Amino acid sequence: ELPEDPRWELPRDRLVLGKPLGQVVLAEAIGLPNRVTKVAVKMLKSDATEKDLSDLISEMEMMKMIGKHKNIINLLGACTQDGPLYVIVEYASKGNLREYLQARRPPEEQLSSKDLVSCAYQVARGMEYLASKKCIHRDLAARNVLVTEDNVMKIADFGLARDIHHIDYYKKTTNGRLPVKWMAPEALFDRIYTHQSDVWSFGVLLWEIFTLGGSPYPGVPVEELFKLLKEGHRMDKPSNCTNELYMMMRDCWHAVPSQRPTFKQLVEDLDRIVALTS
Amino acid sequence: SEYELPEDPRWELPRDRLVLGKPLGEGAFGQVVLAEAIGLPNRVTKVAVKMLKSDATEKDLSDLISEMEMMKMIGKHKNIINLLGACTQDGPLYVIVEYASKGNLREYLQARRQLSSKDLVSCAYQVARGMEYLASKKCIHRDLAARNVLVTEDNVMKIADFGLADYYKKGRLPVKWMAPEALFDRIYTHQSDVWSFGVLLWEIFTLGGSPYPGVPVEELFKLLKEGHRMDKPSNCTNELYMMMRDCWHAVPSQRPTFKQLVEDLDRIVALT
Repeated sequence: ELPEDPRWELPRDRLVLGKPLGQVVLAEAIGLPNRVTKVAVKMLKSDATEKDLSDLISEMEMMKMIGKHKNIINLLGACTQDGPLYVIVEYASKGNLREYLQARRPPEEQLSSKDLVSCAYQVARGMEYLASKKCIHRDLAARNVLVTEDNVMKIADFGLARDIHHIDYYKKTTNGRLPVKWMAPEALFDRIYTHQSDVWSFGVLLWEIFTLGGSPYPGVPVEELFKLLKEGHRMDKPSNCTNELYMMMRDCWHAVPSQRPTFKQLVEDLDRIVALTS
Repeated sequence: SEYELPEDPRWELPRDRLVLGKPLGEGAFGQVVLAEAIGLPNRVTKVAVKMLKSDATEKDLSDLISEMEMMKMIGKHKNIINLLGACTQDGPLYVIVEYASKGNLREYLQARRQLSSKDLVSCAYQVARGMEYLASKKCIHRDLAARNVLVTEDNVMKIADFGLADYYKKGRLPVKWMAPEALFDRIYTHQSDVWSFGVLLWEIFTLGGSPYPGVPVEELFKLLKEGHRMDKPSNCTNELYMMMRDCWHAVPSQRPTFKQLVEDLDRIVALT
């Protein structure tokens, strides 16, 4: 059924499947000849539909088109013949960014201010590459940034298939948060997604970094969030965050999409700030 | 109180010695107007006059009288709105209190978003002192918030509505200042006031910030149960934040007393 692609195919016997990561399982790839590499393997569930199959294929195809970058979860290979489709991608042993930040809050080693700004920089770089490749994430948040054993930030789920005109606004994340809290007003209210709306989301992610995994608008339900947005509300400055970095967040949250900085600009600014950060 | 109220020579002021002025505020069935009092002996003092609205009932009268009497029992203090007199005979009851030209603390703070770090800590010290006094006088405020702290022309903080006789009545929600036991176990104590003071401290350091914006009552209840605490404001020392966190201790007996808070705030103001 699936078309062969010599560019990415890995023999099934080269993939030693292991512990479920989240369907995604950790595995060891032999070769990719006598070396194993820990990798993450994406596959469908037993009750997956043909639509589910198509979405997994689309994501893999999208990853192929987009190409590689140090700050995104990269495609490593695939098992598409005679068996379940396996989409092999990079493994991030330290989990998502939200978790990573929370685990390092003071009463695991505390992150320095430079560490925090560097985290933001890497994310902005991953996004800068994605935007250059014509990709709009649509759900940029710390939950969607994974951290490798070497502390490299990698944007995940950038090629995910999603029907925006079918998003359940009242649906929560696994951690119990509302994804609508990362959406630009034009994406939320008008269903218009752009690189500009991704920048707004990046502003929220910046906030998450400086609050060390903080939850935006705690206790605020969908309906109330709509009202806050309509009224032009902006979250307060996290303590232990410079006015400069807060200004950046506020610029990312400009009501006018055309007035927000681009990821290219953000990368340059963050590059500047990191170097100047203690 | 239908035909005449009891007389108290000690506080009575002749109506001719009081010229009513512009209204300062309307409430449920109460009205407050600015006025000029003469000889509280030929000098005029700008004062605030609390009276009933034309639609008030006997119960409302009882409530205004109970408040005046409480003010009498409590006595005077620099950081509370003090009773200056009353017109109880031959006409509407007027409870004359100190006037605070700079409005409530919330508005005072926002209008100056310019106070120094010492000014902000000083504000908290003054409020805690007013409260330490009220607490020494057995008075439990039950709604201590920046909105209930008035500021005089000389920038003196004065606790208001401490003698006053629906979780969804706002456009902020007062339940957001309530201690858990007071909100859940309807238990009001001097320590529940301490929790409220912590939220007031937060208001001071955010310069009139709105606690829990967009958070409805039901959601607050959930946040409270989860042990959720508001984040440390920017431009707030970890010490002052720990004080807030202290005031927000789940066990009321573990929260500091206003006497402690006054001592600490006295110390911090100096080191600021």
